Amino acid sequence: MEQLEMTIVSIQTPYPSIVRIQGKINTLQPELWQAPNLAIRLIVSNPPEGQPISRVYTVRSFNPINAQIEIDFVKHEDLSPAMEWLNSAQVGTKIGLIGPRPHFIPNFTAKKHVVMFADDTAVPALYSILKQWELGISADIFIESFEKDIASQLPELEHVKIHSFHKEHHTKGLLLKAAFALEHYENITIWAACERNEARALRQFFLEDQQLNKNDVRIAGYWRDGVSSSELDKLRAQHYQEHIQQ
Ligand SMILES: Cc1cc2nc3c(=O)[nH]c(=O)nc-3n(C[C@H](O)[C@H](O)[C@H](O)COP(=O)(O)OP(=O)(O)OC[C@H]3O[C@@H](n4cnc5c(N)ncnc54)[C@H](O)[C@@H]3O)c2cc1C
Repeated sequence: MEQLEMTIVSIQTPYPSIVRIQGKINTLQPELWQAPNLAIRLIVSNPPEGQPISRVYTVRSFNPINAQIEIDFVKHEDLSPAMEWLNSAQVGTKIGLIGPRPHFIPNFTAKKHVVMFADDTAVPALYSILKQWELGISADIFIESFEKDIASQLPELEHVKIHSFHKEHHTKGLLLKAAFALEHYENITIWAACERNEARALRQFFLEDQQLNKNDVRIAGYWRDGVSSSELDKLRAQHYQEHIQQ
């Protein structure tokens, strides 16, 4: 991996709750940046007084003929670092970054049906995966979003059906309700990314309840309600140190 610098070249509001930024990056190995579902760590704050603060966002795409990546930010009413950074972020804003990180991709091997679950934070990862989709594999995709028509941005591919549910603010387990209700349960493979607690629920269902092999349930928690990314990191470090001990 590398530590680059990104400079914002474009800013869009594709949906009312999403800010789409494009930036050139000074990569010296663009071969790394072409894989699907790459994520970066943006140094959202770097005061000279104090340790730096980073946050993880998905590379929606990487254009190699101009070294431009794009990132979708889910707006959320929180005085968080990434939110404070996005409020004052103009074209030409330079921001530090570390990456890329390859992240989960569906298991196309053996030709099993793919079933995908996502909330607003994993819609960019979904777009990345769909733009390099293994033609011939079928899928059911369930999206949990605040935007009524979040699927419109994703491509139309033969045999990928994309289902979107609509959340209303300040209130449920929708993605799980979809997992409990699939047409069949045999010869399928799972990919998911959402809030930490809903993702754990999905993992528990496809493993401890439907006996799916562990490499056929690729599930991640992109964020956790009431816990900051920084706190998630300190937790992940302590689990790792405790995992290697046994
Ligand atoms: C691999 C990976 C890829 C990711 N890609 C994206 C992406 O492409 N786009 C994107 O918008 N996010 C993405 N995320 C999630 C993002 O990193 C977190 O949402 C992050 O916590 C937000 O930064 P912050 O400074 O707002 O939040 P923090 O300071 O971490 O959060 C503090 C508070 O905000 C809450 N919070 C954080 N995010 C949300 C949210 N989306 N909705 C509601 N409440 C929230 C937390 O629960 C916490 O209570 C990704 C995460 C991972 C692991």
